[PDB]
Amino acid sequence: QPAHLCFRSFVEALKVDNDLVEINTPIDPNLEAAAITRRVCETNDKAPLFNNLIGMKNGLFRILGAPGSLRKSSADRYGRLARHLALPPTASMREILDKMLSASDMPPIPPTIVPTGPCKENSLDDSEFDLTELPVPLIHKSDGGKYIQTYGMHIVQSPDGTWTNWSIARAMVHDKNHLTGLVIPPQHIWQIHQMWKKEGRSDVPWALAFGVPPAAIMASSMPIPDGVTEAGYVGAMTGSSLELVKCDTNDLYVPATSEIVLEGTLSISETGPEGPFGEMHGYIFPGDTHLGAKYKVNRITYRNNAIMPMSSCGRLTDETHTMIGSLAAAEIRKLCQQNDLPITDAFAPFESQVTWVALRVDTEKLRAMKTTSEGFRKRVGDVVFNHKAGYTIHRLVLVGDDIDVYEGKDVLWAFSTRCRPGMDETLFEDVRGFPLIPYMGHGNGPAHRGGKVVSDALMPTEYTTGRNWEAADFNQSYPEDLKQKVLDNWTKMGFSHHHH
Amino acid sequence: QPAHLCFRSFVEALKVDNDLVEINTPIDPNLEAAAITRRVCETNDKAPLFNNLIGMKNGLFRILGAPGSLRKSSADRYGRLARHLALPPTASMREILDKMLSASDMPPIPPTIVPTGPCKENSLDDSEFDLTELPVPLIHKSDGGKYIQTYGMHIVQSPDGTWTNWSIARAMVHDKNHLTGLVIPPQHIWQIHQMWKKEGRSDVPWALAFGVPPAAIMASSMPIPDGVTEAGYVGAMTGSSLELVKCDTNDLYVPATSEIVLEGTLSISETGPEGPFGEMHGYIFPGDTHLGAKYKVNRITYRNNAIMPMSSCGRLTDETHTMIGSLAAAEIRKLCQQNDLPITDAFAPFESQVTWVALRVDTEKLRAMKTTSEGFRKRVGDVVFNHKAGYTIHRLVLVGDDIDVYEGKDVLWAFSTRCRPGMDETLFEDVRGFPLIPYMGHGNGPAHRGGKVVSDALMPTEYTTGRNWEAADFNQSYPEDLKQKVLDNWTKMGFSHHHH
Ligand SMILES: Cc1cc2c3c(c1C)C(C)(C)CC=[N+]3c1c([nH]c(=O)[nH]c1=O)N2C[C@H](O)[C@H](O)[C@H](O)COP(=O)(O)O
Ligand SMILES: Cc1cc2c3c(c1C)C(C)(C)CC=[N+]3c1c([nH]c(=O)[nH]c1=O)N2C[C@H](O)[C@H](O)[C@H](O)COP(=O)(O)O
Ligand SMILES: O=C(O)/C(F)=C/c1ccccc1
Ligand SMILES: O=C(O)/C(F)=C/c1ccccc1
Ligand SMILES: [K+]
Ligand SMILES: [K+]
Ligand SMILES: [K+]
Ligand SMILES: [K+]
Ligand SMILES: [Mn+2]
Ligand SMILES: [Mn+2]
Repeated sequence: QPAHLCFRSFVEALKVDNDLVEINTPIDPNLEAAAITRRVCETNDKAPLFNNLIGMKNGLFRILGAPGSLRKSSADRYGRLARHLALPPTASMREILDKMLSASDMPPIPPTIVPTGPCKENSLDDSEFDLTELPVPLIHKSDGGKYIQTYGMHIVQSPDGTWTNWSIARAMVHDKNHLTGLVIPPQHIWQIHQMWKKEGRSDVPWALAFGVPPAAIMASSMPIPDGVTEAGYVGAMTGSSLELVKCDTNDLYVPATSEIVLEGTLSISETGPEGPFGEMHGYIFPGDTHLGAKYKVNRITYRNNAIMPMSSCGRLTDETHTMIGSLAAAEIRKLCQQNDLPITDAFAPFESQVTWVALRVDTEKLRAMKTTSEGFRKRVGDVVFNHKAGYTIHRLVLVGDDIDVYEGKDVLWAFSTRCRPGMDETLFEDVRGFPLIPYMGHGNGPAHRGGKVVSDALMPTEYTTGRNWEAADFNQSYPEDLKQKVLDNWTKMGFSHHHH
Repeated sequence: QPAHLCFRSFVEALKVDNDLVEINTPIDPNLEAAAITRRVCETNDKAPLFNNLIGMKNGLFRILGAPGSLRKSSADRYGRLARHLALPPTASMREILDKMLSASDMPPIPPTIVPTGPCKENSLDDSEFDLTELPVPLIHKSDGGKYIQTYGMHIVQSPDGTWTNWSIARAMVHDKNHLTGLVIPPQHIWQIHQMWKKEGRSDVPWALAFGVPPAAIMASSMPIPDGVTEAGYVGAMTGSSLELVKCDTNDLYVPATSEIVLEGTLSISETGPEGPFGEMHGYIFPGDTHLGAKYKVNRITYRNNAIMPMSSCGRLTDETHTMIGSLAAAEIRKLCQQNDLPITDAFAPFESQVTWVALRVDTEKLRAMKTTSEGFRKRVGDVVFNHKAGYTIHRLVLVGDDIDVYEGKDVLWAFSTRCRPGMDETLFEDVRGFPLIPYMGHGNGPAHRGGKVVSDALMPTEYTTGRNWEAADFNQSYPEDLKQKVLDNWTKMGFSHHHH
């Protein structure tokens, strides 16, 4: 099976890429696996595969850390993401995001049901497993539980059967047969949970599949539209129908090659302690436990020599940055274009802790609009901050065509030099806020409302007659022939490789 | 003479440090010298010494580019600045700024007058020189003149004789015997010019000395207080009285080892076209010429084989960042402390294009103040933005004790995650603004007023009971013994030098 369609093949691909370190000596899931992975993520090192996890039994489980994190070299910086999607390992972020958006104006390719797959190689009924006995990691020293679920896909379906959602949401072990996790608005797992609660008749049928097809975990992390079944979007994106197998205890369908599957129910009535957790913005607030959603696990199925992927998330750079931020930015780009806004590109700078999105404007189109900063900022902010794709993002930075939004240094330059504080900004207090940002949920104002801004880093003539400056840089401040002379004589004179 | 006391010795020091490239083949001052220097500054390469400048004659002049720019290695990143001050080349920014502040609670050490020095080796009277015939550089292709003055020190004295100011302000060749340049409020050259204009009797006696003692050019770039003679501050800082020689045509005194000295007058009445110039924020606005101050040159004296220092300023990183920003931040730190504010450290992040200053707060002291964000931001902003040391700075970011303000990544993390847009900020519209920032002088509002902000990145409990989080990072999320184990086993497991 190809790497983008099968997690076990993905792991092979990382090895072949010389992007994997296999650790075959015993490693403790209590902090050690996650500490190694954290260091990987902070240094852009090779992904760790923990083949000898203390507490591994019944063949459950090995751990792969840092599945979607960055590589050290510039040339293949996003290679691990490219391997989720069948792209060359040198693919740019623009190419990765374009691939993730490609299915948005394609017919879905619905999944294909097959009778069995690797995920059925082993099973444990409700008399045979205990979640508290598995080698579930403690990821950060102050976490309120062992977070089994950091890179699996929750599967829930609307009561009417017409929408099956795949998404990542954290979850931790509660007891032998339950998890607790975050199920919050406006996320699709929450939206579907609310449909079942209003019906009021039963708990939500649920499955959680770990080690799914890489292209599927990417869509799981992207805010594709309400009512759109991720499986068909992934089928369109990859050009192939995904192969799914029915759960044993319910009628949901999971990827045939899933490493590990939990089957059970998400309660419409019960809750339990959840958190705290060391989160995407870089913090944990020890002791901040709150009631979360409660999942009951009835069955486990798994591959021989099952591998659990893990995100050791926090400060830069991990899956919460590379995937949450970039994939939200991609959806925002599309949203803007569909609302007739002249946006060419979007990206969530890592320097902003993925709380900003920079929007590159086609300023020729802007000029034809014959508008102003105040009007245009309001328009952009209303479109984005009133939509679910904008949920995680608190600052939008508008930039002109000279800025490469995928380069944080250039975004920070433009923000700092082209957007006058206050005057060139519009604050939004009556929009949904992201409570996980510390200044929201642990800040001075309402956790769930406001705190958003549109920062206009377009200069005045960009709305009227065109750019009226040149950069004071090597590229723009010197003629072509001179630049080339300097470059050609560089090492000859005494001054100091792409791949590396 | 020591390197910090003599520019010619400084150049030797750079050579000895393997931080200099001598270019002995012909180089054009029309753009080529500056293009090479620009590339140096964008790549943190060795400083270029142009020993064979096209148009060099009467022994005027060689060029040293990038005198105060960064070195590539982390260990000696600020080494060129350390060489201005007799510090080890590994000195930290905190140590450099502490050295520059050290004279602020010392008695001045006034200069010593000597009868002659190297700067008198050669002279040209007003029948013998033509500024338009010298190898003055065109620094950026769109500049409105040849900017002779990018790293010399203007010397003017109050009419009463009691304050002699040394400062850097740009100037370009106007004609054979005049320059034009920026003389703007609240700068000391402007303040002294205004004193002479109110007296109304004569033009201001002036000298411009290039290739001055490095410790003197650093003080020249720092906003030490009104009425304080830089020469005595530099004497206190270095522990030695500076040796000065009288000008030939006026009674001002210049450093004995200055490379090149211009003597003449700054007009109290005349102006001439000045600019545009590719400036510290990274831009030039072609064609934006405005009237500037006009200097008349009566005499030139110079060393044998004179060397003119040059800043090829613009996008990161050059003297306008390393010196303007850092030295303003140092003075702001002191100002805050003198106003009883609990500030330990200050720095202007390069990522902000040195338009921000991050202020590290002693949060124990803050807690004892029993104050709030709104009150404290207003206090800090009133102190800083009402003072000349705050002139260039448009955003202040308050951070707690866990943040190293000298590390831009950590400042950006704290800003993005701890300061709620709008609510945690205070805008200042009734303060002096810095017109050179593009969003000011080429923006949507008044060029000279407002556009400033205090951004509070202190979290709520930092004002009350203390920090209530831990970072989700390797350092803070794992116990000591574990961290050390991981580090000790790092390369053994398969994962990847200080000086480099
Ligand atoms: C990549 C990724 C996405 C996480 C995520 C993580 C990762 C690794 C974790 C597990 C390490 C930490 C927590 N995360 C949550 C999360 N969304 C959410 O609602 N709760 C979560 O607890 N997300 C983001 C969520 O996957 C995206 O917002 C999707 O758009 C949700 O899909 P949906 O649009 O179908 O609702
Ligand atoms: C290091 C440095 C400082 C420049 C400077 C440059 C450099 C290299 C240039 C020459 C490349 C570009 C322009 N600069 C000007 C400038 N200040 C000013 O008033 N006009 C200028 O044109 N400054 C900043 C000025 O030196 C500091 O604000 C001082 O505090 C001024 O001294 P004062 O406090 O005695 O007035
Ligand atoms: O648990 C977290 O660190 C996390 F990022 C949650 C989240 C992300 C995006 C949307 C919603 C919740
Ligand atoms: O010419 C310039 O690029 C410049 F930075 C001028 C300046 C700097 C600080 C204070 C005043 C003017
Ligand atoms: K999704
Ligand atoms: K603007
Ligand atoms: K000065
Ligand atoms: K705050
Ligand atoms: Mn969805
Ligand atoms: Mn001064």
